[PDB]
Amino acid sequence: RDMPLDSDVFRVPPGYNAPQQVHITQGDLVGRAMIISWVTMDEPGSSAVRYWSEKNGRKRIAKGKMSTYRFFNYSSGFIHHTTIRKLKYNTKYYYEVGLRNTTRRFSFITPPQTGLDVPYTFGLIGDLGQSFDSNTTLSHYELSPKKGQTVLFVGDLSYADRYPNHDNVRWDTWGRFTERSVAYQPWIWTAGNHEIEFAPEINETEPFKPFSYRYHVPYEASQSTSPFWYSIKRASAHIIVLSSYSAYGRGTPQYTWLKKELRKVKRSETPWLIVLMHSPLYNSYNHHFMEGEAMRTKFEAWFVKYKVDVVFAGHVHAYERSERVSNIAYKITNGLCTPVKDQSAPVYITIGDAGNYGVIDSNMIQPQPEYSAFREASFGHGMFDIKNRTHAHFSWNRNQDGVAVEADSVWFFNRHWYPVDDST
Amino acid sequence: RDMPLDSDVFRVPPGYNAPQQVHITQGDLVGRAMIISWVTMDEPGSSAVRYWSEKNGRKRIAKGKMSTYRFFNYSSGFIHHTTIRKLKYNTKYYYEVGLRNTTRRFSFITPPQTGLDVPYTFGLIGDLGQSFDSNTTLSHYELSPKKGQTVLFVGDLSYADRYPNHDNVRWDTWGRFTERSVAYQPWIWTAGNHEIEFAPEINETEPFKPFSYRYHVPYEASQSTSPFWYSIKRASAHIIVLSSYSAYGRGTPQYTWLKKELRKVKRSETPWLIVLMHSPLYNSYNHHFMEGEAMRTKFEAWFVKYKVDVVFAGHVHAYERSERVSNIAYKITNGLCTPVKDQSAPVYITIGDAGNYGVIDSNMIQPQPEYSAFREASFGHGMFDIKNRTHAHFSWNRNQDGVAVEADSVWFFNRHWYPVDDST
Ligand SMILES: *[C@@H]1O[C@H](CO)[C@@H](O)[C@H](O)[C@H]1NC(C)=O
Ligand SMILES: *[C@@H]1O[C@H](CO)[C@@H](O)[C@H](O)[C@H]1NC(C)=O
Ligand SMILES: *[C@@H]1O[C@H](CO)[C@@H](O)[C@H](O)[C@H]1NC(C)=O
Ligand SMILES: *[C@@H]1O[C@H](CO)[C@@H](O)[C@H](O)[C@H]1NC(C)=O
Ligand SMILES: *[C@@H]1O[C@H](CO)[C@@H](O)[C@H](O)[C@H]1NC(C)=O
Ligand SMILES: *[C@@H]1O[C@H](CO)[C@@H](O)[C@H](O)[C@H]1NC(C)=O
Ligand SMILES: *[C@H]1O[C@H](CO)[C@@H](O)[C@H](O)[C@H]1NC(C)=O
Ligand SMILES: *[C@H]1O[C@H](CO)[C@@H](O)[C@H](O)[C@H]1NC(C)=O
Ligand SMILES: [F-]
Ligand SMILES: [F-]
Ligand SMILES: [Fe+3]
Ligand SMILES: [Fe+3]
Ligand code: NA
Ligand code: NA
Ligand code: NA
Ligand code: NA
Ligand code: NA
Ligand code: NA
Ligand SMILES: [Zn+2]
Ligand SMILES: [Zn+2]
Repeated sequence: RDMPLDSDVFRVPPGYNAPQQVHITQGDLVGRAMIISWVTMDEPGSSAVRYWSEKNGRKRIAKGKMSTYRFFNYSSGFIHHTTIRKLKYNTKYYYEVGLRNTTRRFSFITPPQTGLDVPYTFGLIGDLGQSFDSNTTLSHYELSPKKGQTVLFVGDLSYADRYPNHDNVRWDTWGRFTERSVAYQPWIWTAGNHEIEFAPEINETEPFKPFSYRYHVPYEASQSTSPFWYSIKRASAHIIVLSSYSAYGRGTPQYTWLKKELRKVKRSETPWLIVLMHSPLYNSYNHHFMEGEAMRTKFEAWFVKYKVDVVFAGHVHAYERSERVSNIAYKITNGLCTPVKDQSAPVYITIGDAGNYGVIDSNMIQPQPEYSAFREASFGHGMFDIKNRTHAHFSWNRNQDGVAVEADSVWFFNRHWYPVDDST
Repeated sequence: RDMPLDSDVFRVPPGYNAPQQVHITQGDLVGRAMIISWVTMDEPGSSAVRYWSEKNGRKRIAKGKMSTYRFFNYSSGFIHHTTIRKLKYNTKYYYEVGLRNTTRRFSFITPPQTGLDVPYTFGLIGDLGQSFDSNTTLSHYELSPKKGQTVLFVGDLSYADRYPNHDNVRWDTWGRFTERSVAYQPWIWTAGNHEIEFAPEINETEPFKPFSYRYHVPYEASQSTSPFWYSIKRASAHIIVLSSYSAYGRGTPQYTWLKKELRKVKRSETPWLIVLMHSPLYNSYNHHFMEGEAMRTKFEAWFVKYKVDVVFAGHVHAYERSERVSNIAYKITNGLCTPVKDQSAPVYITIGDAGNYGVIDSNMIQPQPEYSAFREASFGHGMFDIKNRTHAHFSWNRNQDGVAVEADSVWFFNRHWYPVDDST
C-alpha cells in the first residue's frame, strides 16, 4: 500500500542543488523563533535562510548548520538546520532557502503571543507513514474546514524501518511528501517506535539516529537535555512532549525533567495543558494492549494532580477517546485496580490512524470497557480547536468521509478554568 | 556517619605513582578472562599488566587502555582497564600493576569451567557506600566461614553524589576502601540510582558518567550494546544484569536484548538463572514502595516463563525475601491484581542493606503482605552458595551478629532440575 517511488508526492524539485524535504517547527519556548530544515542532494550548499515579514519587508539572513549521516550502505544528503529568532507575534513571514544556487520560497505565520484567552487550532496526526491512506489523511488535514495552524505529531513518521536495511531513501521520500504542509506550518515532533531504529544485525545501535538528524526540536528552550522530551508554549497551550522509548524510571533525566516541568506550568498564561507521547496509557485495542502500563504507573498520578486537559498518543492504528478516569489507587494488595471516573483526570485520545503502511487495527478488546468512551477502526486525523480559556472543541475526521465531516466531536471543558463535566 | 577522609581504609598506597583503587571483574562470557582496573594519581603510567599462573610460573603481559574524565571542577587521576584473556580454569593467578614505576602485586582464582554440578559461592552486597556500617558489612563478608568467590553488587556504590558537586574524591576513597576485596575476587557490577549522577545545574548531563569510567563490564560478550545491562556465565550460574534507570520500554535496546538473552539461556549447561537489578519488583517497605512496578509490568512474565531461580535487588536499605509469587494475570478490568503463589516464579530478594551512608529503612507496609516471606531492617550482606544443579543455599548475615551467624537461611531448589515447593 506504500506509494511507489515515482509517485507525484515524492517528486524531486527542479534546479541544481534545489532544496527539498523542507520543514519547520517552533524554535523557542514562546513562539518567536522557528527552526528551518531542508536537504540538498547535489552539494553542501549554504545553510543561510533569507526572511522578512509581509509588512516590515526588511530582508534579513540567518546562518544555520549543515550535517550528514550514514546508516547501512546508505549515505544521506546534506541536512540543514537554521533557527530564525526574535520574530514578531502573529505576523506572516517569507523565507527562502538555497541561496547559493536554486532558491525556493515558502512562508509561515508566527503564532499570537501566549495568553489566557488566545484561540488556536491544532492538528493531530499520528503514525502517518507514506501509503495511499497516508496521502488521503494529510490531504484531509489541509482541506479541513477549520484552518489548522500547527500539527501535533504523536510519533511514527516515515516507516522506513520496515524496508530492507531500513532503506533511508524512504526517509527522503517522506520529507518531500509532507513538505506541502510542514514547510508552511510547524509540526511538533514526538518520537515513536518506528524512529528508534535499533538494528544490531547491521551494526546500527544508536537509537533514533536517522530521525534525530532529520528532525530537530528546541529542547534546550525548556531546559531539557534531550530532544526526545521537551516543552513549548504556543498561543494558549502548554504542550509537553514525552518519549515512550526513553528511560523513565525515577531519577532518570526524562523523569526528573517532567517533574520539574509540571511545576513550572502556569495555567494563568497557558490554560490548556496538553501532553504528547507515542504509546497510549489507555488503550482498549488488542494491538499493543497494555504496552502503556509501565509509563502509566510512573506519570498517571502526576497528570491527575496537575489536571492535564488531554493526552494524545498514537501507536495503535486506530482511534479511541477515553472517559476522564484514573487508576492511581493501587497498592499491590488493596485490590483497587479498576479505572474509576475522575473529573480531575485528562481525557486520553489515541489517533495513530493516519495511515502507516496501509493497515488498520480493528481487533478490539471485548466488550468495550467502561473507561472507553468512543473507539473506531478507521483511518483519519484529529483537530483540537481552542476557543478560549474555557472551551476547546476536539473533532475526529475519517478518510472515508468529506474533509468537513466529523464522525466524532466533543467539547473539552478546561480542567483549571471550567471544572464542568464534559463527558459524552 | 560516613568515614572521615583520614580513615585507615582510605589510606593511599606508598611509592611514586603507586596503583590504587585496584579492582577486577569477569572479562568474558565464560570466565577465561578478567578485567583489571586501577588508578594512578601522580602520572599516566603504563596500562600493562603482568600475570602468571601459580603452577605455570610463566610471566606474560597484557596491554590495556588509559582514560580520564572531569565532572564539575573535579579532574580525575589516570584510569586503567586491561583485559587478561585465554586463562585456564580453576587456577590461581598472580598479577602486577604499575610496572613503569611503583609496582603492586595481587592474585585471583579463575572460576572452574561452566558445568551442571559445579559448586560456587556468590556473595551479595547492595548499596554499600562508605560509612562505618559499610566497613562492618565488608568485614563480615571477608570473615565469612563460607568463603565468597565472587561478589554480585546490586547497585549504589560510593554515594559520592551526596556530596557537594558530587565531590568525585569520594569515588577515589571508595575505590581504595573496597580494594582489599575487589582486587582479589571479581565483583559483578549493577548500576543503581546513585550512579546516575544527572546534575544539569553544573552541566553534567551524561548519565552514569563517573561510574562508567571507573568500572567496566564485558557487555559485548553477551552481544549487549550498553554496559548497563549484560550477561555472564560463571561456574554453574547464568547471570543477567539489568539497568533500572535505562529505557526498558518495548522495542528499546535493553528490552530487545533481554528478550533474546533469555532465549539463549541453557539450563542444561548453567542450571542457576540469576537476575540482578537495582530497584526491587517486590518490596513491602515504605521507602521506594512500588518504584519497581514499571519494570515489573515489562519483565515479570518473562522471569516466570523462563523460570528464573532468583532475582536480587537493592535500593531499599533493608532486607527482604519473598515467596515465589507472580502478579501477571492483570488485564485492567478483570480485577486480577493480587500476587499469587507461583512455583514457576523466582524468589525476590532485597539486599540493599550493606550500609550506604549509615541509614536504615525500618518503616514498612503493615501488616506484612502474604507475598513477603521474611523482612528485617538491619545492615548486612547475603550469600548464595550453589551446591549442585539441584540445590543452592542462601543466607543473610546481619552486622550485629557474629560473622558466621545466619539470621535467615533458605535452601533454593532449582526451578529446572529440582522443582519442589521451597516455601517458608
Ligand atoms: C544496500 O544493499 C542492498 C542489498 O543488500 C542493495 O540493493 C542497495 O542498493 C544497497 N545500498 C546502496 C545504495 O548501496
Ligand atoms: C552553486 O553554489 C555554490 C555555492 O558555493 C557555488 O560554489 C557554485 O558555483 C554554484 N554552482 C553553479 C556554478 O551554478
Ligand atoms: C496525493 O494527494 C494529493 C492531494 O489530494 C494529490 O494531488 C496527489 O495526486 C496524491 N498522490 C497520490 C500518489 O495519490
Ligand atoms: C468560549 O467559547 C465558547 C464558544 O465555543 C462559548 O460558548 C463560551 O461562552 C466561551 N467562554 C468564555 C470564557 O468566554
Ligand atoms: C570545587 O568547587 C567548590 C565550589 O563549588 C570549591 O569549594 C572546591 O574547593 C573546589 N575544588 C576543586 C577541585 O577545585
Ligand atoms: C615512571 O614511569 C613512566 C612510565 O614509563 C616513565 O615515563 C617515567 O620516566 C618513570 N619515572 C620514574 C620516577 O620512575
Ligand atoms: C573497619 O575495617 C576493618 C574491620 O575489621 C578495620 O581493620 C578498620 O580499622 C576499620 N576501619 C574503620 C575506619 O572503621
Ligand atoms: C546434591 O546435594 C543435595 C544435598 O546434599 C542432595 O539432596 C541432592 O540430591 C544432590 N543433587 C545432586 C544432583 O547430586
Ligand atoms: F506502531
Ligand atoms: F538507594
Ligand atoms: Fe505506527
Ligand atoms: Fe542505596
Ligand atoms: Na506491530
Ligand atoms: Na505487536
Ligand atoms: Na508498531
Ligand atoms: Na524517597
Ligand atoms: Na530518599
Ligand atoms: Na535513593
Ligand atoms: Zn508505534
Ligand atoms: Zn538505590
